[PDB]
Amino acid sequence: HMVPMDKTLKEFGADVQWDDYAQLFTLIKDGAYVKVKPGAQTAIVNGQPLALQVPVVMKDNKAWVSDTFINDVFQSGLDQTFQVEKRPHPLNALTADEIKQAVEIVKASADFKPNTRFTEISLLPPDKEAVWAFALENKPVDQPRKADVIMLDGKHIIEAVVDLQNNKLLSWQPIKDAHGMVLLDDFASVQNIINNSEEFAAAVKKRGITDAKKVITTPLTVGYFDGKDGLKQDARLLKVISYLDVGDGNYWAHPIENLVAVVDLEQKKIVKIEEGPVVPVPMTARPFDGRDRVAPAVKPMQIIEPEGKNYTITGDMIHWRNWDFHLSMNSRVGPMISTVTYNDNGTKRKVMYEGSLGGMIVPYGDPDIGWYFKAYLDSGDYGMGTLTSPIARGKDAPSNAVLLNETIADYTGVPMEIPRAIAVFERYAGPEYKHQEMGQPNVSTERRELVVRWISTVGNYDYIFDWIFHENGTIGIDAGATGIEAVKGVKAKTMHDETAKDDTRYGTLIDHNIVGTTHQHIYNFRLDLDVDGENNSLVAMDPVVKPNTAGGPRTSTMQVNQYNIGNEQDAAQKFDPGTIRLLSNPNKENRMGNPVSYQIIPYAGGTHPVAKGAQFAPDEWIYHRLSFMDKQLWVTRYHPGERFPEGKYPNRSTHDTGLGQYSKDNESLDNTDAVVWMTTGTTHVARAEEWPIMPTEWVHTLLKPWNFFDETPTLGALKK
Amino acid sequence: MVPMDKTLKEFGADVQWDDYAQLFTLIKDGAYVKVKPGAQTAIVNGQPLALQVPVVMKDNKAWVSDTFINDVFQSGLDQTFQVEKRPHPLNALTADEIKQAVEIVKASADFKPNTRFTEISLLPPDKEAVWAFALENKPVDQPRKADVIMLDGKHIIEAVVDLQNNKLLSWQPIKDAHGMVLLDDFASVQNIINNSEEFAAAVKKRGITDAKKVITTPLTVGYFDGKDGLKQDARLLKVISYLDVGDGNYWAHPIENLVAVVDLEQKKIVKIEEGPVVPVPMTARPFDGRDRVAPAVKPMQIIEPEGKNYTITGDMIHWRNWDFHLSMNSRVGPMISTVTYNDNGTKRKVMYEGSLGGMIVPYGDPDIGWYFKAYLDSGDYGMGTLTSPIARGKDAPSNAVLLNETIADYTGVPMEIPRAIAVFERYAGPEYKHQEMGQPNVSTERRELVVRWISTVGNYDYIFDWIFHENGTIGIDAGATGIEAVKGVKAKTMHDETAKDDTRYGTLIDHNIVGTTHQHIYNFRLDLDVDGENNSLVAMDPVVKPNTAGGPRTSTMQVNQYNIGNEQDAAQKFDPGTIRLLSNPNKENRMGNPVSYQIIPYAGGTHPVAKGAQFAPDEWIYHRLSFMDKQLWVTRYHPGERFPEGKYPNRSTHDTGLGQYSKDNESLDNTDAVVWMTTGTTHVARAEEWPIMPTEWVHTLLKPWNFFDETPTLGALK
Ligand SMILES: [Ca+2]
Ligand SMILES: [Ca+2]
Ligand SMILES: [Ca+2]
Ligand SMILES: [Ca+2]
Ligand SMILES: [Cu+2]
Ligand SMILES: [Cu+2]
Repeated sequence: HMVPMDKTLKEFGADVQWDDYAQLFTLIKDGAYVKVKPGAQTAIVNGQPLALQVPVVMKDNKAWVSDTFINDVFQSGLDQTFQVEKRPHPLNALTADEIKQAVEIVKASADFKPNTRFTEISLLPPDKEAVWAFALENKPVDQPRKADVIMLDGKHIIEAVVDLQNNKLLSWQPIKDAHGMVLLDDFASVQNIINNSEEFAAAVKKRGITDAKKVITTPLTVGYFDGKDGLKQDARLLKVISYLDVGDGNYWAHPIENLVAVVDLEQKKIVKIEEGPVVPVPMTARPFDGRDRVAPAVKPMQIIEPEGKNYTITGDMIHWRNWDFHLSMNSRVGPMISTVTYNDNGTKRKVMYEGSLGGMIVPYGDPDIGWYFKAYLDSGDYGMGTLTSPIARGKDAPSNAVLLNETIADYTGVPMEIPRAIAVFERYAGPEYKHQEMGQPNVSTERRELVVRWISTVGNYDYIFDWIFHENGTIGIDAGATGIEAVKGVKAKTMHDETAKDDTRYGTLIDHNIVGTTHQHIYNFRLDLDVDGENNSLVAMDPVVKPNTAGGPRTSTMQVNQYNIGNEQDAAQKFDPGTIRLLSNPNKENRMGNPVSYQIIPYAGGTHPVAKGAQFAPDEWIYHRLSFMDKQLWVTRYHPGERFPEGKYPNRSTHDTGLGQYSKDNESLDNTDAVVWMTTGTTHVARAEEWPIMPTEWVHTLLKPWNFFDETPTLGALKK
Repeated sequence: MVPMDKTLKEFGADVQWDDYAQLFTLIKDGAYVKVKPGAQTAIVNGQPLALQVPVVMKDNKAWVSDTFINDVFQSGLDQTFQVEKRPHPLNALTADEIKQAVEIVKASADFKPNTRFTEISLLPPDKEAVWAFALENKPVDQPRKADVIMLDGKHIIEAVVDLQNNKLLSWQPIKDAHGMVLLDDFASVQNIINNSEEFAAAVKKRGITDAKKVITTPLTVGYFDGKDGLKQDARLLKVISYLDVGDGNYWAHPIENLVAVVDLEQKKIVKIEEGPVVPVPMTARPFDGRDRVAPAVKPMQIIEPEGKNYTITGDMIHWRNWDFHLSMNSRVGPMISTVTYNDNGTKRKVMYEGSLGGMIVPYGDPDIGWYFKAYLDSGDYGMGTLTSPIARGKDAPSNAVLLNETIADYTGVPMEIPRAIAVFERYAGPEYKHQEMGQPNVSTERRELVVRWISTVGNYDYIFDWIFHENGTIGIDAGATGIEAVKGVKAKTMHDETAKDDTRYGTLIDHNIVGTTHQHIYNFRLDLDVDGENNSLVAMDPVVKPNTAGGPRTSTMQVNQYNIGNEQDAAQKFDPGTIRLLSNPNKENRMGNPVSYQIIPYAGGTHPVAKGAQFAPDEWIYHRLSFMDKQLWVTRYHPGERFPEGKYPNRSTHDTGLGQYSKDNESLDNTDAVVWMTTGTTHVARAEEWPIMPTEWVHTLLKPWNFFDETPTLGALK
C-alpha cells in the first residue's frame, strides 16, 4: 500500500509545490530541497540524485507515495545540514534521560515530598577552563556531568545538586526567605479559586457581569512595597486581574477595571479583594485572528537554497563560514550561545564563552489599583524558555529557515520537547562592501548574516530575540515585541468626553473605553566575551572637540579621550551612543600594535522611543530592588553563579540580589575575566495602530571587532 | 534560430537549466519564465503562452527564434510595467525635452561659446495642481517648463524655458555664486598638475621618481574669511595627490603634506603648500579581489514566480495601500512624490515630496592637506549624476527590479543611467504575532517595499533606501561604504616614535596609514502633508511625575504635550526618548486624536552617532552649515527652499540653507510644513575598514500616530 502525498507531507511539515507545466513537485523542509516528477525512478535532494524503488504516483489528479517515502527522502543523508556528534559537547543540555535521572535521585532522598515541584532542572556547568580546552584543544572534560535541581516544596525553595555520572545526590540546601517563580499549575489554581469564590462572584456581579463563568483571570507577581500594599512578605501570593470572555477570541480587550483579588497559593484562597469605581466593561468584539476580515491576494515569494545550507549543525554545534558556536536551551532564559570562536586563517580565536538573555522587566506607570504593582520580570518570574512559542514556519521566520526542537524539564520534572523552538537562517543583508571607482569595473560583495531566532510568549506579550552573526565578525542582538496590549477600561469613548483627560493621564486612548497604559520594556543581555582570551580590560574612547594648537585656519579639531575603566562600579554606566566602549585584550595586538578588541553598543537603535533609564522616581521600591534598569552598560568579574540582572529569586525580593550585588564589592577589571551586561529598552506610549494587535517593534544592539583583525575581514583568502 | 544563452545573457536575463526536469527558468526583473525544449508553450509569471517556435536543443545548446525575447518578455504576461497614458506632471524631463531646453538657451544671443550646464531639471507646476492630478485626475494645464542653470566659465546664470512654446522665459546672471564641480574639472586639474614644472619638482622632492604616476583629486576649498589666503572671486579647487603603484587603489598611497591650489579659469596652479616630507606608503593594497580567492558558497535565490505585487506605470509605483511617484534629479538623486496611503478605499495624503536634501563629510585634522576638507557630496559634486549602476543580485537582492533613469550631462546631452534605482519587496520578520497559551497561533509576515539608490563620489559610495512598510510606516536608511581617505604617516605600528602624534586625529589602520576622523551628516527634506496641507508640530515628552492618586506608588509615567509654534523653536536636538509629531489639527481618528505622523530622525546606526557638529561654534564650516547641528527642522513650505546647505554652497560665505529658511522664525501653526531630518555618524576608524569599508548604516523612521483607527494590516472587514 501507499499513502496520499499532500496529506502526509503537510502533516510532516514540508511545503509542497506542484508545477503542472513541468509535471514536477518541489518539496521543502528545513535543509532539504527536493524535486520529484510523478512516475520517475529518481528524485533530486539538494542537487543530488536519490533512487526510489516506488515512484510518486499520480491518480485521477492525486499524488500518492510509499509509506516509507518521507524517511527514504528526508532522512537519506543527501541533506547534510545535520551531522552526528561524535564526542559530546560538555555544554550540551540535559537529555530527557538525564532529566528523568536527576528527578529519581532527588525523589530517592528522605526529604522529597509529594507536592514538591521543580522550578528549574539544568546542567551545572563544568568549569569554564575545561570547556574551552575541549572546544579548542579537544581535551576531554574529566569532571562528572552534574545537574542543578531547584525545587519548590509548597512555598519553600531548596537547591539540590546531583551527580549524573555517579548517580548520587551531592547536596540539598534549603534557601530561606526566597520565593519561587510562578509555575504552570499556579495559573490553573488561580482560575479555580476565583471560580469557587462567593465573594468574588458578588464583586463581579455588581460590575455588570452576569455569568461569572465568563471571567478570565490572569496571575501577576505582586512585588514588594515594605507593607504599604498590606501584604505579608512571607506568603506565596499572586494578584489577579480579570477580563470578560465575549467570544471574540480576545478577552484582553474587555477589562473589568478596578477589581483585584490577592490569592494565597498555599492556602488556596482569596485573602484580599481591592475594589475601586465601577467602569462598564468594554464589550465590542475585537478579534485579532482575522475571523472578521477579508484575506487579501498576495503573490508568492520564496527564499530558496536548492543545494542545501552553508551551515552544518553537529549535535548542538553550529559551524558557518568562520564561525563556530554551541547552542542550547535553558528553561528560564531561553537560548544560550557558547564557546563562540572566529576562525582566523586557520586559528580559532575566542570571542564569547557564554551569551544569553540576562533578564528583563516590564514596569507600568499607572498608580491605580489594578496597575501600581505591575512590573513583570518575564524570565525570572515566569520562565521564558518554558514558555517558548513554536515558530510558525514562513511567517515568524523566513521560508529558508531550519527549525530546531529543544528539550527542557517541565515543572513536575518530566522532559518536555518544544517543537520549532529556535529558527536558524542565513539571510541576504545588502552589500557587505562596495566601491565603484569612476571609469573602472565595479567592486561589490553581498553581505550574509546567520540569524538564531527564538520567541517566547508570557501572557499578552510575545518577545522575539535574534542573535545575528555577521560574516565580518560583528555580532548583533535584537529584541522585538509584539502581542496584545494590557489595557485599562475607562469611561471615555473619545477625547471629547468629560473623563477623557483623566482617563488618558497614564496612557493613550486607543479604542472606545480602552486605554493603552504607558509602560517600558527593559531587556538585559549577559555576555561573557573573552576577547581573544580570558584576560581583558574595559577601555573608553570619547570623541571630543579640542582647540586647534597646530596652526592653520581651524579653531578646533576632533580628537579622542582614551582611558581605562578600572573597576566594576565605574563600569556601571549610562551609554552615550556618541562614545566608544571597548572590551580589549591588553595581552594581544593586531598588526599595527593596537590591542585586539570588541566595541560594545548597548544602544544601536530601535523603532519605539528609547528608555533612557527606568521611568520611576529614585524613592520607588521597584527602582531599589532592580538597579539593572537604570544603566545601559555594566561590566563584572566572571563568577559562574552571577547570571541574572534581577537576581536569582526576584519574586517579592526586598533587596537587589542582581547586578547591584554583583558589583557592590567594586572589584578590579584590569586584565581579568570580564562579563558584559547590556541593558536596552523602549518606553511605550500607545497609539491606535497598535490595537487590537501590535506591530512588532524592535530594539538593536551590536558587538563589533575593533582592531581584532588586521584588515577588512571578508576580503577573502590571500593568493600569494 | 539564434543561440539562447548568448541572446538571453546579452538581454540581461538570468538563465538556469534543470537537467532533471528538462526545464529552463529565465528571470529578468519582473519576468519569471519557464520553458521546456520542444514544448509548444511556455509559462510567464504563472500564465501559459503559446510559442510560434519551440526552443530547440542542438548539440546540447538551446536555440530560439529571432523573435523569442520580444514574444516572451514583452508578451504582456509580465504585468510589472504598465503604459502611462496620462503623464504625471512631476515626470522628469525626457531626453527630447533636455535637448530642446538646450537648443532654446543656445538660440539666445546671451549664450556664450563654452557654456556648461550644472543642472537641467523640470520646473514643476504648483503643488496644488500636482496633488489634484494625483487625487482627482485633474489635468495640470501648464506647459512643461525647465530650469536651466549654466556655468559660463565661472559665472552662474539661471534660465527658465517653456518647452511647449519653445521660448526662453527668463535669463538671470547670479551674482557671487560659485558653480559646483563639473566632470571636465576633474580632467583639467590632472592636466594642469601634469604640465606644471613646479609641481613635478615638489613631487620629486617627496620621493616620487615618475610624476606620471601621480593621481590627483579635486576638492572644494570652502571659506575661511581669507585666512587660507584665497581670493573669493576665483574659481578654485584644491588638489590632493596619490601615487599609482598598480594595485588599482591609488587611495592607499597618499603624498602627504602637498596641496596645490588650481584656478580653473586661468588653467594654472596658483599656489602650492608644502609640509614635512613623509615617504609614500607603498605596499599594494588592492580591494578588487585580484589577490584573493573567495570561499565557495551554496546558492540562495529570492523568487516571485507569479510576478510582483507592485506595478510601475511610467514613474508611478502602486504597491498594496501605497501610491507614489519616483523621479531622478542630477543633484540629489531620487525624489519620492505624491505619496498617499489607501485607507479602505480612500487615498489619504502622506507626503508631497521627499528626497535627500543634502549631505556633508567634514574632517577633523588641522594639517595642511586636511583642514579645509568638507565634502558637500550632492551640492558640490552632483550625486544623481554620479549614480552607480546597481550590481544585480549583489547591491540589491535577486528579486529586485532595476530601473534606468535619464538626466542631462554637463554639456547638455541626455545621459541614460542603467540600473540607476532598485525596487524590491522583502520579508522583514513577523508583522505581528500573538500565541495565546493553549490556543491556535496568530502570526502575519511583514513585507517592506524598498527603493534603493547608490551614488559614488570620489572614494565614498553611499546607499539610500526609502522603505515603505505595509502598515503605513516609512523608513529612510543611509549606508556608507567605499575607501577611506587616509593620511600618510611615519609610524608603522603603535610602538613607533611618532605614533602618538600620528594618531592624534585618527586611528592607525595600516602601516604608515591613518584613517582620519570625520563625520557623515545626511539631511532629508520631507514635505509631509499629513492627511492634508495644514499641519502643526506637537511635542510629547514622557516624564516622571509625583503620584497624586493614592496607593503605594511615589511616582507615575505621564506625558508633557505642547505645540511648537515657530520655525526657530522647531530647529532642535532630537532626544530619542521623546516623541515629535507632525499632526493635522483639522482631522482626527475614531477616538478624537489628531491624525499624525511621528518623526524619528535617529532610529539607530552601526557607527557612533553624531549628536551635532564636532566643530567649535566659531568654525567657518559650522557657520555656513547650520543644518549639521540640529537633527530636526520644520519650515514653512516654499518651492525654492530645497537644500539644507543652500543652492550655491561652493565657497559660500554664510548660511543660505536651513539657517536662511528658518531665519525669519515664521509660524508653524496649522500651515503647510516641511520637515528636515539631520542624521549622522562620527567615524573613528579601525583596521577592519581597510582597504575597503564594510557598509555602515544609519536608520530614520516616519510612523503613523493615530493616523489610523486600528492595526492597519488586519485587512478589510468582510
Ligand atoms: Ca563582582
Ligand atoms: Ca570574559
Ligand atoms: Ca507639507
Ligand atoms: Ca521660512
Ligand atoms: Cu509595550
Ligand atoms: Cu566615514
